[PDB]
Amino acid sequence: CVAEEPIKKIAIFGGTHGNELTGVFLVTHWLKNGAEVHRAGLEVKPFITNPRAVEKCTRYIDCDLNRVFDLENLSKEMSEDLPYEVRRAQEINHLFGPKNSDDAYDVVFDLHNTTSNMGCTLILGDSGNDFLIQMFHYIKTCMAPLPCSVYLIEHPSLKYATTRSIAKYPVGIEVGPQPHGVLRADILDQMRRMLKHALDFIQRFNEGKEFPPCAIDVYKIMEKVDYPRNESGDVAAVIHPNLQDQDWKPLHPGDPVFVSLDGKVIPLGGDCTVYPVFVNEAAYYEKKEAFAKTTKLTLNAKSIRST
Amino acid sequence: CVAEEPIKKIAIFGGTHGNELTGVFLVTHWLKNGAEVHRAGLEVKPFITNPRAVEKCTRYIDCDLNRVFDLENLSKEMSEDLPYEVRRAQEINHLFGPKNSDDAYDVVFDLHNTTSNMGCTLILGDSGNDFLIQMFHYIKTCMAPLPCSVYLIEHPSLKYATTRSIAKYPVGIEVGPQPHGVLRADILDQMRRMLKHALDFIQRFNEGKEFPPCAIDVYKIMEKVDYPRNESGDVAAVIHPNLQDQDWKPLHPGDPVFVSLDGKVIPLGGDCTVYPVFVNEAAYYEKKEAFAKTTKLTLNAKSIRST
Ligand SMILES: [Zn+2]
Ligand SMILES: [Zn+2]
Repeated sequence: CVAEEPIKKIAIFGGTHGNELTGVFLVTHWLKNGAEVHRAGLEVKPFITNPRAVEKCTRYIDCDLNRVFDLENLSKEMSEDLPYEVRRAQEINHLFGPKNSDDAYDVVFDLHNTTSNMGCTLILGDSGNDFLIQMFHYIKTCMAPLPCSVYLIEHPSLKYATTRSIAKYPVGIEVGPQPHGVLRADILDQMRRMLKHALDFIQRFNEGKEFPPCAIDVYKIMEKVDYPRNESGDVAAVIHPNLQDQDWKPLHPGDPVFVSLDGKVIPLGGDCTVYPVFVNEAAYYEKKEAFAKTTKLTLNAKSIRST
Repeated sequence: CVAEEPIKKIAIFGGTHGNELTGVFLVTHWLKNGAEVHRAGLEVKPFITNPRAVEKCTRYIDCDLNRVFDLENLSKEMSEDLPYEVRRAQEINHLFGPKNSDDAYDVVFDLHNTTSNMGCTLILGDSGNDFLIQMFHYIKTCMAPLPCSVYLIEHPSLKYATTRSIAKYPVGIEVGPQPHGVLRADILDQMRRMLKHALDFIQRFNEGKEFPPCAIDVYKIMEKVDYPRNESGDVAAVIHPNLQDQDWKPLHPGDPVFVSLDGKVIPLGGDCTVYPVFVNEAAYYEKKEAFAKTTKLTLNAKSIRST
């Protein structure tokens, strides 16, 4: 049985990538009128993390703002050649951190959007975080039967740099599919419902509605699969129709994954059935990720309550 | 019967806006693999219009390339603060026109994607052009039962400064819905089919194939409808879920148009029926067009044959 102190400070970040509109829209709204994210006891703080990128409806200025929160860049000396995102990340790590410190904000919900058919999705940066497993189980249960998938991205060899990683309790709230630079009312309503059930969880966990022991089904990142590309640099094939929009559904070695304009079909291969996520995401053409391979498993969580 | 000169010089323009991926890809494939678009007798030339914007996977560097082909811009002298696209437009013309001259390319197709869900769309610039009306009827027949609607432009403004306006016969090919910065396999297959048939029509037409009179449905643009925008110029409401993804689907004076985050409704009302196009396009919020209203009508073409 775990026992944690009451959560006090909550920051909801929108606009880390200025062209993923949903997060922008809500933070704009809430800042204006904060009744929707008001909860007694909490100091839920909505905040925009890239006005410049949002103001021009673009993803980033110099570099991805979600890749520079590694202490390495946070403790970098200030200059003029300094990337904008860095000049902004250092300010963020100062206002809502410092990263890994008793002063660090308690919870940061960083809102994102994807062009892939992923549906309601939650991101966990630690399979050993019982508080977050309980929050996620609570969200899935409350939103049922509307799915709210959990993407587990943990292995410390690739988990250590994000805007929300300064949070004593970080949470990624992905929401797609949605073309970047577009606002779909349906996606806005879903992102809001996810946040509605999460912020409620925090006030309840406080009120003493101690939670029973339980686990959740999650998708654990295995590895990213790039696009086969010509000796040149540009891709030489396109996501197979049968795979298109099929995030989360098991893939088998012989199932078609890519197809060239000539019509050749490239199957999955390998010897194991995997689950595809972030299939055909626009922002990832440059990161070299046609989709990410993950493994499906269970994560138990000890019963929890507030001190 | 309407006589006609045997079409010869045809161009295929992909990449006017740098992030509309289908064209960027098909024209790149057709420049090396030309057979698909090869029609014995034609000099069919595929061409990438904005390579610098394509290299950055961005709509445009300085200003919209598809809006600077008006006479003033084509003969404009260069100046330090003049948008790059104006200079690129003179080059495109120096190679495929001169616009408005006997030396103008005969048929130039300009490929475009839309984040809107309007299916296959052919853009017609001359409501009295029997040659194009015939080509469009031919394509529609070859694509049936897939929908293939026609967007007709009457106002000179929104058509005389277009990239396709340099040729003798301009043709706009539009395929959605597809988030920019993404390549879907089904969309690639679609646009390429509409084209295969557009080229077959041209070769046959030249080979003397006499085409009898015909008629097609068309949707003529009436006026743009911008998103409601609070004083500060920000978006006050978004496309209603009942209007979202429902392009070409006739609206009525009651069907809700926008929806704010507080749940407000702003139906069309007005004074008649309309056919909402470019409902929630990504490269339009700037233009202040949440969607554009059109009127429905049929165009009849007389019989035609090459001379
Ligand atoms: Zn993102
Ligand atoms: Zn366009």
